[PDB]
Amino acid sequence: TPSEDFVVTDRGGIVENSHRVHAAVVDAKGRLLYALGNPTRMTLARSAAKPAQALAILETEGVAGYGFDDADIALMCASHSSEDRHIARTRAMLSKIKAEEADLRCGGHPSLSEMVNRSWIKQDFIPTAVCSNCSGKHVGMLAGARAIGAGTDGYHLPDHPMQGRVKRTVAELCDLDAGDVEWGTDGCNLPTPAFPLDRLGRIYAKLASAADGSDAGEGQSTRCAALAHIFRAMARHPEMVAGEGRYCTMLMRAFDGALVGKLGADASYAIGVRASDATRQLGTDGALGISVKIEDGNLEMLYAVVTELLERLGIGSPDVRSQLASFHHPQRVNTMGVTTGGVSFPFKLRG
Amino acid sequence: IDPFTMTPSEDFVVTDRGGIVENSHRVHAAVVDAKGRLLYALGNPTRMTLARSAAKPAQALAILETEGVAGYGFDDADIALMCASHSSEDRHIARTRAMLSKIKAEEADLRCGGHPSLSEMVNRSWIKQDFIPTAVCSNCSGKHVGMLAGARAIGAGTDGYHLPDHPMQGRVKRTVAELCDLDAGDVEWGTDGCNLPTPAFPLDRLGRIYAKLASAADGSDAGEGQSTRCAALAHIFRAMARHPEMVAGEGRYCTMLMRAFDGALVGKLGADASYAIGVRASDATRQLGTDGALGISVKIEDGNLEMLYAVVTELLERLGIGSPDVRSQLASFHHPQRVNTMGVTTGGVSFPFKLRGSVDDPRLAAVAR
Ligand SMILES: NC(=O)C[C@H](N)C(=O)O
Ligand SMILES: NC(=O)C[C@H](N)C(=O)O
Repeated sequence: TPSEDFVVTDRGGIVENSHRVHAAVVDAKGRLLYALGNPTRMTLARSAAKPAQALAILETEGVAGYGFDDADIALMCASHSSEDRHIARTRAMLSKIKAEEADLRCGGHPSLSEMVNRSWIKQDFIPTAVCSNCSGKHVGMLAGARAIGAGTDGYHLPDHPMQGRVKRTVAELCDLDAGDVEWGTDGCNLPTPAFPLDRLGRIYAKLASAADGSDAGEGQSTRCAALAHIFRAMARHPEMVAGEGRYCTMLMRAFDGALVGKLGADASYAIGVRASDATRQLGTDGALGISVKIEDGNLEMLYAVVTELLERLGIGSPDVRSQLASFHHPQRVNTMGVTTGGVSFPFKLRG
Repeated sequence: IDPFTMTPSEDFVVTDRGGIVENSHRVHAAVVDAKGRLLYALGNPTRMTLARSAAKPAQALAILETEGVAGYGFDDADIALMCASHSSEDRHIARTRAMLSKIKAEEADLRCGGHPSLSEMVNRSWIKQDFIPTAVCSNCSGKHVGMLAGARAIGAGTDGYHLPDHPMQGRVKRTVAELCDLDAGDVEWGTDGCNLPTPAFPLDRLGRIYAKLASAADGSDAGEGQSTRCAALAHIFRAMARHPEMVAGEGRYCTMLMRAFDGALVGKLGADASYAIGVRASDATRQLGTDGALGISVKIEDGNLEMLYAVVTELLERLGIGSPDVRSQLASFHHPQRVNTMGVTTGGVSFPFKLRGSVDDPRLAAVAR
């Protein structure tokens, strides 16, 4: 039943590569509104799960006492580029909980920004724990472990109360039983979840619906309040969520609060869209969630597809979306500056 | 699922994290004999495919068959560079300059452009020095010098040697079609990263080209009288196998593969994850059911290079080509490391594809896809 939905690159009209696309567009309750490919594909959310992990952090008893601010929370939600400012905020968050880099249980890695990495290579810099793109999430989990008086040495271990909280919080936001979320080990060495792709879109529709309810002044549950805070923090500090030149940062800056978006490693993407004229035209009375997976893991194709999807869905104005033109139709020019090909989207959204 | 209803559309290489599927990649492959007969396949063995740099031995043949080129005294290592996607190591740049000197041309005459090195270790050196690579650094620089050489030798004029209407490119186009045994209209052309025309043709015909390279080396080694074309194909095989480090560079798959096999085959990468291998006749080829040389071609549909090298190494194991000792020099490519930032292995690579050729119910259709 799932369609054969591809993004296709060409050289002079000749097919070069093709990439299978899965996508789910869901309403605030998770009802499926549109799809590409298999919208329930079992999928490792990777960093796209970080807002749910941030919720588990913020709901931990005592964490409020550390005084994390909106930018700090954004870093919790981040796959950052390890820019100097991300490292500086990581250290500033460590000081708030009276911890040090040696307490982190994540490891360093080449930067997610090629430009940052080239700067590191030029200076013989070896990245350390504090440079991890997940460093904000790890400081938050350290904070939560310290807050309830758990040991900090193994805050990252599955049998630690902090991961118990994380596991529970992910299943709850997905509206799934414990047994329907699978877990492996992330690149930062935390447990990391897999669940049907549509449930990733459900998380982000719940983020945006919470922001909507907070804007509207309602008897919001504390959990919705915290989801609303996470949404506001990501959209207020999108540079913390990724970095200069990064899709997530340029996307959220372009939309100036109308949505949040977040990358997952190996080419997953999630967007939470606040209710707008666009969502209403799409047939829902509330917020909307979008989740996308490129089957083979290609990031360049992910960003192209996501921006094409936003265009198909009518989300944003043409002028707003044109800020992402370089991601939507990636450059295909050779060493002599000649255009050799392009990218095409032969898929069709099914309602 | 069902082992008795498996299909080419299910030929995948798959990565996992703790057994949970991360990515999956469709595989296409063709294994052919020296006449192009299809012996084994994965996916769609006739997929229209841009050969990219895997066409370079065909381009090198067109260069070497250009009347007058023999006078320049290009040697075996020069020819291997014409066949190369090199790493832009200093020796590759130096040999490019040496070849330019042999034809009395200049770097300014190259019509290819620089790019980040194909080797991460070379590229790191460049980054430290803020070096901007130039034409002479192109991974295709040996091919371009050969094309310049051919243009000069025939009196054609060098300024547009890379353009489709230039005789050197007419010669390339004719030569590719001839080696593929295709009519001109069954080969399509686009423009490569190095700014030359680049061919696309059915994937099996890429294996056919390399089958012919290996077949020519067999005839040469055995002392058979050969056509000028077969003699030239045998020289190209010889050059690549004797100077595999010119064809790629240190740490590169093609180099390690050809060193490991020590003359038994040649192999060559094409950009966006194609691979071609020409295998001299051997006990292994005979057990696979042919009395001559063999060619192999592989394309990963989505273009992932790491998956290409794993698949190609798995395919050699499945074909019984090599020894476990020979192929174990390629172990790092065969099963790519999946180690996280804290030294913990998180997953791995698996090969749920099924070679077809020689078993199933006649009622199982093998729809190439
Ligand atoms: N951006 C990412 O998905 C990072 C991922 N959570 C990792 O640690 O590997
Ligand atoms: N390896 C490759 O295919 C290189 C390709 N011929 C290019 O133009 O760069």
